[PDB]
Amino acid sequence: GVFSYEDEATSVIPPARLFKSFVLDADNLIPKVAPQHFTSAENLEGNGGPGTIKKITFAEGNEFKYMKHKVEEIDHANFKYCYSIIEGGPLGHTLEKIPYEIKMAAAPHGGGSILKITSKYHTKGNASINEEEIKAGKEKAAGLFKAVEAYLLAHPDAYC
Repeated sequence: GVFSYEDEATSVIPPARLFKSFVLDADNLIPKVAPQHFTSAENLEGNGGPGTIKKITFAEGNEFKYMKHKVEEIDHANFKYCYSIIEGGPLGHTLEKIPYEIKMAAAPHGGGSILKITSKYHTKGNASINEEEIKAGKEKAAGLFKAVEAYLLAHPDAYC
């Protein structure tokens, strides 16, 4: 069982530069688009290319929250980046995984780019998702992706 949600940003930066930039700022997404919510991200197993698992720590509240991420695939020839949450208390109730898909995307002007952001939410075994995890899911995701957007769009120094 699967649900999905998405958003798309823009930049004066061309795709191949924004590519290589987002790759180096991927673990940096966590504090810069969800600052209060996560507490740390940590490299668990693998060398930082796709395949690599991260151990993730998230907010206090009688018991601090636990997850694991993994980088999943990266391509230049169609300019994509991918990760998923593999494990955690935030999945455990109904979800196998929440994958993410990112595109550095051709703009109608060839000198700039679009930066597309995607998330998808997949159930544990043959189960059904919570409508409460849909409603939380997309809307926490407007929280994430409008801070990806206003991070990108409100970046003042992009002429460099």
